[PDB]
Amino acid sequence: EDVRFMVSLSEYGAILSRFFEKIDFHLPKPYYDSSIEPALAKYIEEQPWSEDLKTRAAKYAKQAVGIASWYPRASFAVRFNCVVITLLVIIYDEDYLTFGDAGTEFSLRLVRGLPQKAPFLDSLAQFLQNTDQYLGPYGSSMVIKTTLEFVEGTNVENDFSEAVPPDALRFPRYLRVKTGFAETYAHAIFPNDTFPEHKYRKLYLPALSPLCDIIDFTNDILSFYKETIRGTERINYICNVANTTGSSALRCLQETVDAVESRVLEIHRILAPYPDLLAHCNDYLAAYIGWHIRTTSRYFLDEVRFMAWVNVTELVA
Amino acid sequence: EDVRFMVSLSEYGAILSRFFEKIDFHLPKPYYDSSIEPALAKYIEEQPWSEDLKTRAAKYAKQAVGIASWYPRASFAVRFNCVVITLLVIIYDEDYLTFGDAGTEFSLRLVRGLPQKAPFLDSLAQFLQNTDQYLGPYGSSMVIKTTLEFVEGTNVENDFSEAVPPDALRFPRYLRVKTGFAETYAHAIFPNDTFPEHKYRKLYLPALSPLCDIIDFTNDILSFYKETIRGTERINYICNVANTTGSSALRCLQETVDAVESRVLEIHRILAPYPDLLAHCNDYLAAYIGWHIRTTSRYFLDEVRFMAWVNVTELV
Amino acid sequence: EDVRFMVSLSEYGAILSRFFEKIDFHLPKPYYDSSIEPALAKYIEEQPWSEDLKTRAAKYAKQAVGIASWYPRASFAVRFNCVVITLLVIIYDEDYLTFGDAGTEFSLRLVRGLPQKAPFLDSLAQFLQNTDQYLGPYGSSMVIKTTLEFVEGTNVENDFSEAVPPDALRFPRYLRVKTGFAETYAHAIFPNDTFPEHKYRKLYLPALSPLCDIIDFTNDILSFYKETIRGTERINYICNVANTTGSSALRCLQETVDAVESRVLEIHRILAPYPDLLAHCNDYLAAYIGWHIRTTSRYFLDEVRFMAWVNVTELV
Amino acid sequence: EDVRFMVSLSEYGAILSRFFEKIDFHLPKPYYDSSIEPALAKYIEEQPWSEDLKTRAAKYAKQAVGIASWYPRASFAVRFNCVVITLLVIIYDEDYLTFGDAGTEFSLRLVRGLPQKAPFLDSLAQFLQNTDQYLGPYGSSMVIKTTLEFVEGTNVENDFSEAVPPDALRFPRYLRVKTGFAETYAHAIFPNDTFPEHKYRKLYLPALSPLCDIIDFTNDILSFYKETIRGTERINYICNVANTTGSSALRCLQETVDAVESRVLEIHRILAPYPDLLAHCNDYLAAYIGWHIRTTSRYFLDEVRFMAWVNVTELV
Ligand SMILES: [Mg+2]
Ligand SMILES: [Mg+2]
Ligand SMILES: [Mg+2]
Ligand SMILES: [Mg+2]
Ligand SMILES: [Mg+2]
Ligand SMILES: [Mg+2]
Ligand SMILES: [Mg+2]
Ligand SMILES: [Mg+2]
Ligand SMILES: [Mg+2]
Ligand SMILES: [Mg+2]
Ligand SMILES: [Mg+2]
Ligand SMILES: [Mg+2]
Repeated sequence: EDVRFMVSLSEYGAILSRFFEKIDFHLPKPYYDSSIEPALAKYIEEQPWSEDLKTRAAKYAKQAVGIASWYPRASFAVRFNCVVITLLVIIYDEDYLTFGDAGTEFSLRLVRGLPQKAPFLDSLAQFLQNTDQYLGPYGSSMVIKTTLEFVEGTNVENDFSEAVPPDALRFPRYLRVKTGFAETYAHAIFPNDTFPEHKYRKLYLPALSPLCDIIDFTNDILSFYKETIRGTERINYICNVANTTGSSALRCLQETVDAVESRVLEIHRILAPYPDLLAHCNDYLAAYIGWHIRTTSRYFLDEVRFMAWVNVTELVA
Repeated sequence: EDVRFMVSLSEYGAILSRFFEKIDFHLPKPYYDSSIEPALAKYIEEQPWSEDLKTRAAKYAKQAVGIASWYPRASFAVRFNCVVITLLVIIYDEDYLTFGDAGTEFSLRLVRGLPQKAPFLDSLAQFLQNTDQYLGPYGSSMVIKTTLEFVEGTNVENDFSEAVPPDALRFPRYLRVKTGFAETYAHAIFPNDTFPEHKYRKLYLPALSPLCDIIDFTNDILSFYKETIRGTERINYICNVANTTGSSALRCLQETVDAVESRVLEIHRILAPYPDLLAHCNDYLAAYIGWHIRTTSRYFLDEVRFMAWVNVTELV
Repeated sequence: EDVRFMVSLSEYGAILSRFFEKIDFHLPKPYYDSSIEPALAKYIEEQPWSEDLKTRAAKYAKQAVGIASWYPRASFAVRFNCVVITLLVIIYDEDYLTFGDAGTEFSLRLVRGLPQKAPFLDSLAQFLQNTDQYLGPYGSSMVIKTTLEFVEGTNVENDFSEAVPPDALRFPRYLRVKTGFAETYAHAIFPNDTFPEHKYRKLYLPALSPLCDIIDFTNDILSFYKETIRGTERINYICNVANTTGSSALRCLQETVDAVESRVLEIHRILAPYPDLLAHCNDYLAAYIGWHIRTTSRYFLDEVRFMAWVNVTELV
Repeated sequence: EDVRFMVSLSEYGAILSRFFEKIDFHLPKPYYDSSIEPALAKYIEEQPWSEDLKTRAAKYAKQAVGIASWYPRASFAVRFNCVVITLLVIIYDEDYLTFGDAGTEFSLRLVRGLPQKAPFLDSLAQFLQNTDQYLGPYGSSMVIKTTLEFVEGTNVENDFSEAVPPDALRFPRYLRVKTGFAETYAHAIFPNDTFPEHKYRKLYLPALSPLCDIIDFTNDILSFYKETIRGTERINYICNVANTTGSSALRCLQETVDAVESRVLEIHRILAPYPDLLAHCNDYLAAYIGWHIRTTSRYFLDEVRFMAWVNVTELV
């Protein structure tokens, strides 16, 4: 424990409270697709995984099925593929160690057309090979490269413990880009069936970078509780920025909240003349925040109890 | 044309002079390896390409051979593979139009273990498969992802021609990350044989983002002449930053000079306690600037007059 | 009451016997899927419906789950989607009254993208939006149009009491087309996964009209006991044909039986060269008859005494 | 060409002669409202369509303006809305290929609230969402479902060419129901402002079935020349009935003529006690036949010049 890291429940809750109204977050209404859960169950059934891998897989799939809420106006292919790749990613940012060295040569075996060192890796590679079901060419390439980046980032995510982060460096953002896997979902925000890349890609591409900034910086705002205060992840993006800039993690959370603010501002600017484009990501962002809050089984935001400052729905002298 | 986009030869030379003196650029002594050029000629013969693709390949190989200079202290594997991927990437950034719809389905075809839509893409993918010859797993993966990004970025480079950059956006850096291909050479800076990822990856990785910034931004400083003043590229990083921030192109050029300045400062900061790594990338950056100056064929820096540093040993 | 309309249990049982012997109806074996019932239970659980509609939905779900047997060769998506739309349609054909007037402005709110005046209609519209899970584009269009027809027909089903159906007209078939909802189940016999429209639309489309005639007429035949003999529905297709053609109800029943006979024959003719398509609707029709019989909850066929046939009877 | 399909001009003229005298058709007096054509021109100006989609729109609107004659005693809302939907329907029935695959996902996008794949499709969706200007709830639902049927029918219509209407089947009527789009005009025969559904629907709904029969079959009779004799369409309803029953198209024309005869007689029967409705649909039928004759730019019914006997005129 070091004082330049820890943030109290009251302070973290206050940062969340300001962050929500800074972007005017209203919790979106519940979303229930009856097809997603049995479809993903059938998917897990079809895979040639070992036991304790499917047993854990169902446990993680209960979380994964909520990703379909992120794309309410998208076709079934978009939502189900997003849920499937969400399940595959959750199996990694949780259980990447149960495969050992298998992930280190995923990039080599993927380009060489060879079966992977682990079965789950072959499942992931086959999803990368079928990305064209719901995406365009550029989107498929980005999903492949973002999966490569995510696998290698999670492999080397923990290598910088003992405050390896030297000091003056831009490296926390580089590491967070590698570990984020944000671009995969950023491209599914504008699916190729609703918005074909042919016309709409030049419209939504200038907004993609702030979209991925928003995506990455929110598993760093909303999961900062689950991994740093409640856990021990001292290598997450907030802790890296703190270890390199000297600032406390509390200050870094305020910085990141204001960052998501500014990114949202410029997102509204870019997609303003294209109301349906903007509406798609406006649905996506609220569903993202919602799924982060509701999934207490992974992010534990319910345990954050602090003081209130009752507004009494009034302000009288 | 528009006067807002034009930077005179005087101005561009002044920017090059102050850029070189800000980072203390001594023009390095020339690098010669007798093995690189015949090896690359052998490679082009070995490639089952069409004619006029083997011929322009020789024309580009003249430019591509010199990149072994960027990695002096590295094995023949590092320098030769760098030269090979350079010939491939030069061919693409010049003549990606010649392949039609071949490049757009490269990515998926690569992950499915399929033959490519064009033979040149097959050669590129085969380079991606033998990056382990001189790199570790992390480096190989980064090369693969940066190659995918470069192919798609060059394909979608000129889509934004019709003053598409809306206005308030981080997009220019996002596009330059794709078109820049920087991470490949950045990983080649610290080879797996000399500094294996087993002990040195945690040492050099926190310096890759500034190194990629330096690499991306220098072909935007030194190649700004070949593509914007002499040429017509209005969709490069400088033009996009100017098109989105409203600033003049000259302003953004001096901004990027200061950017590479600060990145070099933090590179020296990061790699101070490991002198061998710092020397490796210092060699790389000096040779990179040198290669841009020498290659008047591609960058035309003989037509602009500018200053470097000298220490009363030009007589050597 | 009226003597022209009453059909004795002897008469109705005899008509059922001859109807099943005309089309060679073996009583099908039971179909069990463990997944369908709790899945529909969870579906009802997550609905934003009220109580006394969730409880009524639970009561109807026992009847609704049987529709999965109509598609025994189909994937789970087809079967369960059919079960859910069946649950909604069963809710409506009985308790359409309990939603006031929300059905009258259902179509406008659906096309306008407005949330419905009732939440049950919201669930129904969401099913209309996710028809793509198991159907092509033509099938989805047909399901939407058929749902609109069914809702408006059920809302105007009983507007023609007091023997409104005037004298001489083709109206009964038109109204039974509206209230039949048959096209939704017809397009589910050949789903998009097993027989994509891509190749099979031109093969099974000329067979939908007789299939929908069978579906429409067999509720009228096998529920005529539950709605007219044991009940009071005097505006169903049989009673309308009676009130308009002057023939007795007992006449119209066997007219309809001969009609389904002639439809089944031409269904066999059209689908002869495609044994896969043929077997699918063979299974559908057998299970449809079986569900009508076994659902004594709503059709009460256990009270009449009629005859199928079998030869190897013991089985299991 | 095949002998089973071609009708000689004398034969077709005789068929049309007997058809006209069977239904007692006196060509109605010319109709004109100065408001309509400039209003539709303003509407086409309002549309966000491309050029040559607006250049063709002016050409088709000249055909489409005459539809206001079909509803003389109706308000301007009914007449102008029918004219607008007629213009959209003509545009799609002629140039559905020009929109690519936009129509195939018209229904889903319509119920998901998403914008259409073509601007014209969004214009059509707006008409569907505002059908309540001149109709009741049932009429709006019928128009929406009939438009979905029309779009998918026009898509899949020619998919049954090359003689694949198998052999034994009810399919030609099933396809002509979808391609006909007849219900949209049939409901406008009894508009909601003059005859609200609040009272009159139980009076006129039994007459809708033969009215749609009349619309489909009358167009099939009067357009048979322009599409099968003069043109090339071998997938219209007449050719389909011929290809399934084995009859000649010459035969099927007379079959359909007598069918229209019967439907007209039963229409006169249904609306006998309600003369207000009977006069309205009489107006519609006269105007519909007349408009088929007048619009020689589309149906070319002036070109049927054929020998005929000469009678004598009495009352001397
Ligand atoms: Mg983690
Ligand atoms: Mg991670
Ligand atoms: Mg995290
Ligand atoms: Mg270039
Ligand atoms: Mg480039
Ligand atoms: Mg350049
Ligand atoms: Mg009923
Ligand atoms: Mg009903
Ligand atoms: Mg019934
Ligand atoms: Mg047509
Ligand atoms: Mg036509
Ligand atoms: Mg016609």
